Amino acid sequence: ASPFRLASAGEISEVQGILRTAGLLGPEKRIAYLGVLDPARGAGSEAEDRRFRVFIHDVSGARPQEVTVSVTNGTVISAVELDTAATGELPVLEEEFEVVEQLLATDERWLKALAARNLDVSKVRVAPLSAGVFEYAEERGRRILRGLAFVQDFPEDSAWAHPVDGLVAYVDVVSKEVTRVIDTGVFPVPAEHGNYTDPELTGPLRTTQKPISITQPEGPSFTVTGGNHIEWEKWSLDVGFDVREGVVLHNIAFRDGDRLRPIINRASIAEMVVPYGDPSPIRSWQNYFDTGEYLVGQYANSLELGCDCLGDITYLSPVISDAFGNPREIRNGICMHEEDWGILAKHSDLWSGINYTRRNRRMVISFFTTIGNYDYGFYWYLYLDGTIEFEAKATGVVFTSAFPEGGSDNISQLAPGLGAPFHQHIFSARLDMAIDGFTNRVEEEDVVRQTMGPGNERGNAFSRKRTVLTRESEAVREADARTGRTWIISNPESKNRLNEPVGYKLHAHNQPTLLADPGSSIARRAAFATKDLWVTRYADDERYPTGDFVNQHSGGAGLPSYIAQDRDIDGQDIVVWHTFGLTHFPRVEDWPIMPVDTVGFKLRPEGFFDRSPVLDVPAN
Amino acid sequence: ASPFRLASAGEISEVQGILRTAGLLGPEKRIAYLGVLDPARGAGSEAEDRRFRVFIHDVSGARPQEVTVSVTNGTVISAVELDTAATGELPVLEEEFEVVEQLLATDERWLKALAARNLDVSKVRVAPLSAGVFEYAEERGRRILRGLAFVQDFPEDSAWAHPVDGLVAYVDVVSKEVTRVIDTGVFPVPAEHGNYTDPELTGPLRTTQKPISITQPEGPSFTVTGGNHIEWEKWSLDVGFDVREGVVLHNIAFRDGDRLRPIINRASIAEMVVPYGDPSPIRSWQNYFDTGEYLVGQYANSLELGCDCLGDITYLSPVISDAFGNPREIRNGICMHEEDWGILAKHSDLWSGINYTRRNRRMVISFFTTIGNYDYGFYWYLYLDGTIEFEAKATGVVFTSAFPEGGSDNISQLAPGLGAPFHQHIFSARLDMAIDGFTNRVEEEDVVRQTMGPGNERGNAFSRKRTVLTRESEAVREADARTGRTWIISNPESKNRLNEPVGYKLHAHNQPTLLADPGSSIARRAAFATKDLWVTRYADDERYPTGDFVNQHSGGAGLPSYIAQDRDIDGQDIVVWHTFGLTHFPRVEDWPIMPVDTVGFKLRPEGFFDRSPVLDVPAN
Ligand SMILES: O=CCc1ccccc1
Ligand SMILES: O=CCc1ccccc1
Ligand SMILES: [Cu+2]
Ligand SMILES: [Cu+2]
Ligand code: NA
Ligand code: NA
Ligand code: NA
Ligand code: NA
Repeated sequence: ASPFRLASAGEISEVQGILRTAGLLGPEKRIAYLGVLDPARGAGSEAEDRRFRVFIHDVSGARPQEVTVSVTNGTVISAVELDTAATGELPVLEEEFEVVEQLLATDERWLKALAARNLDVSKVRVAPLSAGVFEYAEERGRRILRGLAFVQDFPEDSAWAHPVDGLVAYVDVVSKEVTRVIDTGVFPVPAEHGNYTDPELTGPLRTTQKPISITQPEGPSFTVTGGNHIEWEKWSLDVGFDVREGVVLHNIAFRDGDRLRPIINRASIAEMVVPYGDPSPIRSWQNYFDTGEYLVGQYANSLELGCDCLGDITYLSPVISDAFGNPREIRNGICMHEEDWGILAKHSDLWSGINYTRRNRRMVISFFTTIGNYDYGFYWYLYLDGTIEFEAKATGVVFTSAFPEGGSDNISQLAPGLGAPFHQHIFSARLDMAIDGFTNRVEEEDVVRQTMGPGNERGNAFSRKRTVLTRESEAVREADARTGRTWIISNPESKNRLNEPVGYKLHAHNQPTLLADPGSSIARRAAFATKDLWVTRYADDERYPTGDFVNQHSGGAGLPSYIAQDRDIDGQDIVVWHTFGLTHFPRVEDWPIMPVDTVGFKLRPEGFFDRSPVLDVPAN
Repeated sequence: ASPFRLASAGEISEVQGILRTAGLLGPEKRIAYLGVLDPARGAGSEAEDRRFRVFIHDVSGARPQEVTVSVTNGTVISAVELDTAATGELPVLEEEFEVVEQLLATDERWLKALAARNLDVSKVRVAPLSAGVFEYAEERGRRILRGLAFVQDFPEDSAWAHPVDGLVAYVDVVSKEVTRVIDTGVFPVPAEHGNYTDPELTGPLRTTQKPISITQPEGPSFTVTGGNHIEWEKWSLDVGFDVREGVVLHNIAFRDGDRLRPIINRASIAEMVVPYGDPSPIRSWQNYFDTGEYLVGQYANSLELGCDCLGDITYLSPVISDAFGNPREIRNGICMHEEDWGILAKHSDLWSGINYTRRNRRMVISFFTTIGNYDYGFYWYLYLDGTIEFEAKATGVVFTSAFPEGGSDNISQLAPGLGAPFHQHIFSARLDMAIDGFTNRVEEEDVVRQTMGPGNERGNAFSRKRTVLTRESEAVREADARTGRTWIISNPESKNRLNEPVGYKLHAHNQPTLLADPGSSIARRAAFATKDLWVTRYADDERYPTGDFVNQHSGGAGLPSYIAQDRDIDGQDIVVWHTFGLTHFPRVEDWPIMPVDTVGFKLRPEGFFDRSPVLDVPAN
């Protein structure tokens, strides 16, 4: 009955039938994106209308369309033809992954380049990489992918160990033409393999690890109702899944006494980008938006009990659409479980004689996605004490190149002749805030140092200052770790028992933001990534920091265009967009498969409660 | 047989007898510190000599002494009388905790102040606080404690809820004189209780938490030999315990093939300080060095199975000396266990078809200490992939004051009339480095942004730069989160298979350092805390960043004096001192007992291995 329930197979089948009957899903059509729309502001009418948004690609060259469908009423609500030179191309299709390699295999320029390197075309894999927007006028309005080649010595070989440097091709995947083949010179193909399951490389496996058994003999402490509604240790929320964003959290609230208090209306990772810092023309165009260009939700892994998720695991299996509108289940795509988290609070008092210890725990909601060489785990954590935390876990295989004789300022050496270009992994979290309701504001909090002198005669005092962000034009903020800068989201109309506004404090990791020159293509297309914090006024259609159609969009879409409206954000319905990321100079230890590295953020209550919210936790 | 073994009860008894027979431990003497000395550089002689360092206090006013004893030979090696006006007072004794309250209870000025507030002297607890060095000439060379008062309504009451503001006293604990009583005015004593086990405050305890069972049916994967030598998943180390520093890690090494490779010779938390930022004369002198002034090891908790440490736990019970030289066991003072740590590495490859997942784990070595209102957990973690991490967990009860009518810029309000002054918790980690041996150097690594132009025509390139620190005078460094600054400890004479020097990278949390004015007393006494990173040349007697005798030392001891020697540190036996800390503006949620907050640092291999060191981890 909940409007936030997961999409069902029956809903997707109905969408398929509605589109087909309306003449919008002929043989030349492909669904590039399909997702349920959230209820509009003011769902207190019980008049449920399950609407779906669809992007429809046409493989024959016709204009793509954006379509909204009501499954509740069985109708097409709107259908708009898209001018992609203007508003951007549609996301990459899974079925285009193979097309780049296949088109290149019959191109005489490509075959000539492989012949000079004595490479068998049957052994050459081509990565299907998004194109961006650069100097090539013929690409405007065309659906382009760029290809970089890797050799597989045999079908089970890791091709990433054998990059073919000095060679790149550009392909129009609709007209099926190779537009350019660029060969800047022959590099030796690195010869060592990177097969991390080969006994010759691993050596004998360890026999020293003894098992760790994690069980819950009375079952878990959380309940799941309505398919995706979670209740756990005073938390309440709905777990959504979208093919673009992946796991989405709705209606995060905390039961404080007899009151259900909202905190976050919607939380998601709304974009991520991996810009490369190698100036070689073979790779200097390389920036992929895994979320906006490739759709991370459609590549979610099926997670194995005991290997991927350990303990008493509750799975969700979300349903998505394939390219033809058929429902497809991602079996065991989302893991949910609680974890012990050490000491929560402890004190032994010298005067009262009372010894007190309590243990902490967290609820974990996670999925894992794989897009080419990279694999990411997305983890949301809820803690007993009101803390909310996000963590991204990056692993997989680093993207490789040749390592030039004589070295490089922009590439790390991993093995003889094998390089890994410098790059970043930058995420955008979109937090549609609802601290005790929708009237919220953001304050920037800095530590204040004080000079020794009158009123501070011993020079020990220090303080803090809070600056309210009142309009969108002043709500683009940078980190300052040295001044301990944080941001507080508060509700000026909801006070705690001390008559102070209730709030939550955002703690960033203060990692570097986008390093590219501000005049670069990527700085214009990923403008969100140049600043740590943005605050906008809520609007239905302002969903992604990069805009709706990221692929081959010329720039400036999304957050820079939204904030130009300069709307009032002082005690209003607001959205916080937090940029955070890893800067990766690859190390030898990252090869041939990378141990996990992590980045994230957290939010902690700041006078939201009238005292510690975990006084009623029992003594185990 | 190992020279790094824990002190035994028999060793401490022998020290007691040696001191007694030498005439150094009469009835007026108290042992303020006793600890084993590490072997000198060049222990490859097998000529073991277990030596102990002792600080001896005299309650009758005689000069204290520093004494070194050889238990192996049964002799006093050296005994030096200390001039405490020059070199500092000895650490606070546990038996002095009671003396401040007892002396004040018979002082007419103190009783007059309590009478005006209608407080029963029998209900008034006095915190025994270290004095520092300020404007009071009569304190030089005298052993002073300062007292702040708190009311206990009944024996099991939390006195921290009832601070008596506006009142402070100074006491000479040797002459047993109250030197000053300062009363700046009457503040209401906050009336609400803070009893976190009272059902009226907790409400009904939760019944919703279901058990989490963590067991190891085949036992743990680590072995303990010789009492304190650990071997775990290619790691090797010795777990030490010192009454001042607490848990100390010796001889951290990693078994890489058939080679045992050193990484860290000695790791410890060598000082910690809590400076307060309230300019009221009642508290503006308040800065306690829990390690250097109070000795955190002697207040280690006995840790309970299932509550403090959960899983298959191996305990160590270190032995320390009491004030009379009797051995005292801290039963179950150190917990050791391994923990599952999620995904280690994962990839599903689109071209090879191979799906690969491995799980991570960490070895945990921890203890918990309690000094007055504060409780801290110290955690050392070793990971499968070569990462070493330290984490401090801060909990307990915040130090309180009145909350002034009309507010404060330096105090948070926690309850009606109840304040908590702003403060920091700042730690110093001393890392006696031994990356593949003792010839090490430190490089500072910054991200380098590049301008769009020739050789970077698309404005995407970025790089890194490394600066070698060659002499101690240039080895005092600050964090720079915006440039991604890290520090690499490498061995220039030990190369990996790519002919690059092996190394480890230190990742800081980049939290603010000491906020006090640089002309303040605390800035001079805690100079280490003003900078994020110091590198010194190893020397036997350079043990603590604050010097040997921190209590009432006038300033400049420790690191500022060491680095003035300007020694060569480029490929030498070096020590890294890392400052890290929390800046605490207390929140309502911290009251009446604070949920854990954390801070720390980690070190990750940086070309130390020839490839990922966890290829031989099996598939669970
Ligand atoms: O992560 C998206 C870029 C990509 C896609 C497919 C193969 C390699 C790299
Ligand atoms: O943490 C050392 C300062 C202290 C000691 C005893 C009681 C309260 C505070
Ligand atoms: Cu990376
Ligand atoms: Cu604190
Ligand atoms: Na355009
Ligand atoms: Na909002
Ligand atoms: Na002095
Ligand atoms: Na060293």
